[PDB]
Amino acid sequence: GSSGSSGIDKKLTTLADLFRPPIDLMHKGSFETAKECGQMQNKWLMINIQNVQDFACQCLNRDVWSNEAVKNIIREHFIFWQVYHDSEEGQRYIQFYKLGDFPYVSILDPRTGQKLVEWHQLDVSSFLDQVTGFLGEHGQLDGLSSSSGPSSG
Repeated sequence: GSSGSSGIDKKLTTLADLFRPPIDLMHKGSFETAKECGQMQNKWLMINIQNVQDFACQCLNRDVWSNEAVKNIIREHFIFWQVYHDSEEGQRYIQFYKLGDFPYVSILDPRTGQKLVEWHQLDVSSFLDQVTGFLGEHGQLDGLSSSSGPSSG
């Protein structure tokens, strides 16, 4: 390793209001960042692919995603990142794991980038069980500790 070029760039929005949806959940339309953040934030990376046809998604988006808990978790615990196949990001992602069916949900590591788990069909009960089990079994990334939320009881 002769030399290592570094280029950090900060990105955020000052102006905000109801007129606009809760971007906090919807991550940027970038792949690099998704994995990147995982490091700094030290959180898991959750990928979500949805074919142009929302016929299959509409099903999950009903209770699966609709679940405020699932969104709050996938946004907090993991990094909410979804992209259509038609788009470029989606096209590539396919070759990555040689995707073919849909929907397609999996948990990748923002540190190593190696598929740890793979699930074809998710559910309100299943999704949670699996996720929760992984969070408690493995645990959030390692690094700096940050106290979130006050103490009760």
